[PDB]
Amino acid sequence: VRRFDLLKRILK
Repeated sequence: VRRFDLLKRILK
């Protein structure tokens, strides 16, 4: 819920 690509963002 607006989540899990946003940890595929923390690796960037």
